[PDB]
Amino acid sequence: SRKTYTLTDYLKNTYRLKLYSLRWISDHEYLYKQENNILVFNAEYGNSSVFLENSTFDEFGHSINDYSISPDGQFILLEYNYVKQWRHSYTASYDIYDLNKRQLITEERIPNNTQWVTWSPVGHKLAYVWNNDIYVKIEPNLPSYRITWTGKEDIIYNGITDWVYEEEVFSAYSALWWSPNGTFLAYAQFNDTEVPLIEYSFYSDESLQYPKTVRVPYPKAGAVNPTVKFFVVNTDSLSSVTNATSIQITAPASMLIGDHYLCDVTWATQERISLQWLRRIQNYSVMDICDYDESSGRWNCLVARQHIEMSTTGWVGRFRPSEPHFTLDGNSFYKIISNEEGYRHICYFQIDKKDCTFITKGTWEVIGIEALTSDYLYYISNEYKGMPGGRNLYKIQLSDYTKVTCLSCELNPERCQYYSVSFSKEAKYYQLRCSGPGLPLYTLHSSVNDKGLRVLEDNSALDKMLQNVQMPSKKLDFIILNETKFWYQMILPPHFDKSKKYPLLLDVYAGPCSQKADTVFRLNWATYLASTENIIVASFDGRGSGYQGDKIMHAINRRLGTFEVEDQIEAARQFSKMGFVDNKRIAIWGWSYGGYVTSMVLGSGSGVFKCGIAVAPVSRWEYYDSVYTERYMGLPTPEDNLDHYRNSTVMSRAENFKQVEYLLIHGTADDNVHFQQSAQISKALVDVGVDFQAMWYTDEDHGIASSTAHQHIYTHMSHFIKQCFSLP
Amino acid sequence: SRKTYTLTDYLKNTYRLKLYSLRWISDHEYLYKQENNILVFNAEYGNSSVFLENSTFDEFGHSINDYSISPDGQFILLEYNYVKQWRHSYTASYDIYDLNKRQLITEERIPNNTQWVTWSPVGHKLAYVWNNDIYVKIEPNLPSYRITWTGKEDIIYNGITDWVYEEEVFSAYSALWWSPNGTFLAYAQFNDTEVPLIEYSFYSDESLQYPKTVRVPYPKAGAVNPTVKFFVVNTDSLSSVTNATSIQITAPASMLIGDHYLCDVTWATQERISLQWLRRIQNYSVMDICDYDESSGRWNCLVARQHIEMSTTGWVGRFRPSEPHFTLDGNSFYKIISNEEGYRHICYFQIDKKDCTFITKGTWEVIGIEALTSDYLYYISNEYKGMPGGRNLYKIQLSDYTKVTCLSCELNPERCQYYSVSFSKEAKYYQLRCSGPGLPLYTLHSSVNDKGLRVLEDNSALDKMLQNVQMPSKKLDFIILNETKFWYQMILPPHFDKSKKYPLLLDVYAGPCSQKADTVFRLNWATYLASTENIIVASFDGRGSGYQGDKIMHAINRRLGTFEVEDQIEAARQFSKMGFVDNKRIAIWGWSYGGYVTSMVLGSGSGVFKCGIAVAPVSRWEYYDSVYTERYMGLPTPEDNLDHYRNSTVMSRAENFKQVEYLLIHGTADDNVHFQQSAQISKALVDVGVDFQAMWYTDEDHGIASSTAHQHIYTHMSHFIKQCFSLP
Ligand SMILES: COCCN1Cc2nc(C)c(CN)c(-c3ccc(Cl)cc3Cl)c2C1=O
Ligand SMILES: COCCN1Cc2nc(C)c(CN)c(-c3ccc(Cl)cc3Cl)c2C1=O
Repeated sequence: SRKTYTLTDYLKNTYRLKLYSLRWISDHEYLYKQENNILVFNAEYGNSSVFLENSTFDEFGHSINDYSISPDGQFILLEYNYVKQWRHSYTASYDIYDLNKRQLITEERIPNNTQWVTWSPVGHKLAYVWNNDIYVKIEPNLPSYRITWTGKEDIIYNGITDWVYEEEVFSAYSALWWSPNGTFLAYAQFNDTEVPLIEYSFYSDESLQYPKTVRVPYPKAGAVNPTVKFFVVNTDSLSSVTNATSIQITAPASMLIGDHYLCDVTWATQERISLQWLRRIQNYSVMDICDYDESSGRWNCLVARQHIEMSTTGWVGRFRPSEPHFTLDGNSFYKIISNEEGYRHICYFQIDKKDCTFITKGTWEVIGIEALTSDYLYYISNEYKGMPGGRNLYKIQLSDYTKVTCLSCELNPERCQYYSVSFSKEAKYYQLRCSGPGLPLYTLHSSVNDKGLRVLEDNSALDKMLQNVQMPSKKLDFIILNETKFWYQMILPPHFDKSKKYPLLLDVYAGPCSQKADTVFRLNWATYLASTENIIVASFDGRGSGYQGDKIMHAINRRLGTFEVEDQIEAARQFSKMGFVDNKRIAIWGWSYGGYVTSMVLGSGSGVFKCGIAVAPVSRWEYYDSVYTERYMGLPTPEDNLDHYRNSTVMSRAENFKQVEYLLIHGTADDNVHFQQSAQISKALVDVGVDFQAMWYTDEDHGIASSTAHQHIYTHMSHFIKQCFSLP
Repeated sequence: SRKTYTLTDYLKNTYRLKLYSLRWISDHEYLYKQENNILVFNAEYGNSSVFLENSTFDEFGHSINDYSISPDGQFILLEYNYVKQWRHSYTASYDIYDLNKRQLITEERIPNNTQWVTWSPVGHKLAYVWNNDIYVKIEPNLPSYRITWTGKEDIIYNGITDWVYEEEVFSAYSALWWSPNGTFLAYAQFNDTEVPLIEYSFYSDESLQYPKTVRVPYPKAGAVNPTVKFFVVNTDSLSSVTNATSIQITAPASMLIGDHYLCDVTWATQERISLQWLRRIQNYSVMDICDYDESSGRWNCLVARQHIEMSTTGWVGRFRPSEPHFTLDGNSFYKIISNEEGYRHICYFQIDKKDCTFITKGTWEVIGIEALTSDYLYYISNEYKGMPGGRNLYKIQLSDYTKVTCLSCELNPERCQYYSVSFSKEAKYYQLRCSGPGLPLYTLHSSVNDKGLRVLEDNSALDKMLQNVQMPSKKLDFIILNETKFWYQMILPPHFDKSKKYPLLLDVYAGPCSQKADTVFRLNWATYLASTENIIVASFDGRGSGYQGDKIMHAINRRLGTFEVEDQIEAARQFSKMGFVDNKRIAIWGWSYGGYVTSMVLGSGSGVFKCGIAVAPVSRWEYYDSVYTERYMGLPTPEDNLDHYRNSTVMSRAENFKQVEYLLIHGTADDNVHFQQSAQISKALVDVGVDFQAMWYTDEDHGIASSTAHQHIYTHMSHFIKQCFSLP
């Protein structure tokens, strides 16, 4: 094949993976943008036409970042002046374009710097947040109605999340929820008045004379958390004269006695809202069912339909309590619950009755419930061949739980072992999406008899280009430590020769419920390390890893920095035994939790690792955020888990770093894992006299993703790995 | 056999230089602390007594950091609880100890957190600043009188300087000047109300959950400067029931027209103060003579008495207008002024006259005026053997200027060529302190017939130890650039063989009026590099350097980062042409201003340097302080010197760094050359894809002086240089 997958190829995207992102707009049609045209496809027949021509806005003026078409296809939202904030948040400008008239709405426009915009599920109503306040427009061209007047920057958030709720709880900036009708608008309100601020310098452009201090309400472990409230407003009865009436739904009494979180909102019907609350000690959760009382106009949460979730061995759910999927009538629902043996399976709950009925069981887990029809429930699981790192679509016959059909397994067993799915409205069709081990495959199907309709993108263009390259192969297997199987993967150098000895690089994450050993196809830094530098890149899923039951996932409860660290070390020992690993050249690196684990490993004095790299690592759990840290570590108080908070830092292992070559990297504007974390690691090493290599990235955040920084850090790390392994 | 001067020897001060720090207390006795015993000596005869036994205070309760004994031996101040701030300022607690009796005053104590304390010149009056306000104690135990009420943190400073005055104007925290008598107490007041704040994070101990933000009033070049006022209070008429009355002395008309600084305060007599003022454009300065009017109880400055200093070529003075030395009756004075040829010499000024008369002349410069008597004026200059890097003590006959006799030139011509002096009150005696080229030698002398009285410290103990180690030699010579002599020095390896070829490390500073080629003895990092790693460390003083005349010092005017940069490169070219240097291994490094020059040189594309280190470098003049930066660069405006501010940044030279190996180092708590400077450098390098090495030092300031930090950075730079020179 002559050539290899080079560093430049990775940094420059020489070999591009193609995708097929569609947007379902009904039971049978989806939108797709080919070039800069928006085409509408008919799923059954496959015909399409151009919905919006790439030239419709050539004279718009600004560069359009994104668009959003109303549910009734009458109007389209135009998103420009995009300015990113955190992982999900950002601000932008919006213009609405009438599809029937083919003209831009110019009256009662949406304000610049809008924080969030969303159409109603039906019709064409809009709800947006500006200045931390919620506004509503019944019609695109009509004046908006103000819903809240309490908005205040960095203090009161109406309709949007504060920093911690965005990152750790809702995984979104949005905090608004239209009802199926488009009648009610539910929204949460966060108050960060007593939440401490994390401050750090932002240097900006060279022209700025004085560095700017960024301040963000951020609750570190054990600090004051933000408080939350929930409201519901009737959108049909809005008046231009009187102020909107927001009905508040209060949290259960079992929640009010202390700090808690609103962790899930789900409309069950036009008049029933489901709410899940979580105590600050995340081992107790409550699901509330609230019904609208047409006569009084209020919402009542009967303590009859209250469903409780507790956990003795750990925390609730994988990262948070699971989402409930209601059947049409709203009287019952399904949700993933850890079963009697610690394995997560689908549960059937009937509103006003006790317990639930498990409809799936076994030594494997359900990853997620994807669709729910009158006859079947569709879900993704890692059941096939007992490979926790594989994923397939299955459907259960609701009138007979024993009848489970696998919908993806046999489609192409050698190329596709990791699917994800996207169903149309009412699930009449579904786009299957395979991520590996072979090249990504996108296909369309009809639900009726699960007939494959057509291929959407098979990545033939990439396949041909790679045939020209000496690509590395992937090995997915397991080792038995005690009586348990622990999975691992190895990116192996082309023309792999087990008689030879290769240097090994342990690529680490290892956080709670993580999975680094899977069947996914990836073109990344490790591909370059194996293809051009002949390095073996390995990952190992030890205790604490997810999707293999609680026995494995909860072994790390209240003890972060122990078993996951010991297991990475034991894995490298194991790999050494295999005659194809030069034990004098074993490195290790990781980003974020992987950075923390990597440092913890390097500082263990195990003698197994020559060098390692840690990027933006956590160094002391009291520095990281409350929702994430408290979930696994409890509170940093004497009565609780303060001792392990104190015995699990990277700083106390400083002396042992004199036995390795360490490279510590971190962005100065990191709002997630504060530069402080590395500032303290470096200081501990200086005080003990250990030499080490460092690199800061000015104004880069946790991702260090800007194109220049991205290219730079990977070039820097590559040089570091080559010199350590003596690879000119 | 003999060992080499190792890195560890440097880091651990294995070979300590001995000192002899005395404090003249009268015309014939001086205090000297030996083994924590404070002793009094008689200069003429050498006999001594024990003034304070190291045993006293053995039970004080706090570790005494320092002490200060009243002018008339009646009381002694105990400084404890010392906490450092900037270069000169600090905060400490104080206790007074009554010598006559044997007790500490237990009441009316100096408050904790005092910012400054000072005995009057005679007797035992005290003036101290607390919470930015001035206080006065007539008697150590009597209650203190408050002199000001306008003190406010970071805004109004009475009695103490603000950040930029401490650093760039007075080289002290104190802004208090007692009268020779002890009658008046003059003081300056600073208002920093509109001065912008520089902000940076202080991580502190590992136990601080949230990083602290440090905020300091710091005027960057062109920003708003603090304003200043001058006051004089009669300390002999303080009332317990009446707020003291401060008479203000207004600055000259020519200063009030715009921004200006108070740069010098000097009492001439019991009733005559001398104040020097300087315009923000440091091209013009005014000296005011203010006489007290006992009949009006007010101070007046006759305009006709003002003395003006203008500079056409550069700025006024070396760093600031020179200090005036008043004759006893206060009607005349001497001061160093740049002469018509460009060389600084002594000028005699009679107060109700206009110009002045030069007392010395020649192609050399007077460094400082040390003592003045009715018959003689003693000064330090670099005239001996025409070596700008030498310093000797001379005395001129006031009744005949042609009779100038050198007082140190021949004491030990082989060992001592760099002297500094310290005269007793009335110049009866003087201690000579030689700094090199041989080991430091401390001698005492009598002024009468300039007779050497006795050796005080000759460092014989240190001489013994060095006999057992291969010490490097130092060469101080010169080269010829365009018809001019420019001095340089080389720290040559032991057993230097001019036939072999050694790698050379250029040690640069090169700031305006700097001098790196001198005759002083030093045991530093360079001693280790030449002795152990056999590397020649060279230093070169080019255009812009001092003590050689204005034609050389002012060449750099309004053009920093131009000629001084070019000349470091040219010095290397020439050195590279000496048969004893390997032109493949030429490195360069510098701290602070030397960091800026090192970066500008490494980015010039000269191809002369293989690598370089820049510690806490400035990278853009608009980022440093106003007083210092505007002194050489003018203001950063379109009408002035904006273009060259923009044309002299390290950032604009990024691309060229791909030709060399760069190591950028900076402390995060640097309040002098902000981390920002170095942060903008790295961002530029990344933005253009250049690889380099970096290292930040948590909570270290400009000196990166903490024991551990100091050891770590020199260890880190030694590895970097050895690897670059292919040294084992
Ligand atoms: C495959 O590797 C995972 C990469 N990601 C994605 C992600 N998402 C979230 C919301 C979190 C929670 N802060 C983490 C996260 C988990 C732990 C720490 Cl200390 C820091 C972070 Cl940012 C990670 C993370 O790393
Ligand atoms: C042998 O080397 C000299 C070391 N020193 C001593 C010193 N003192 C002062 C008052 C200044 C002016 N801030 C500088 C100074 C001069 C220029 C810059 Cl950019 C920064 C500084 Cl702090 C230096 C300096 O470096």
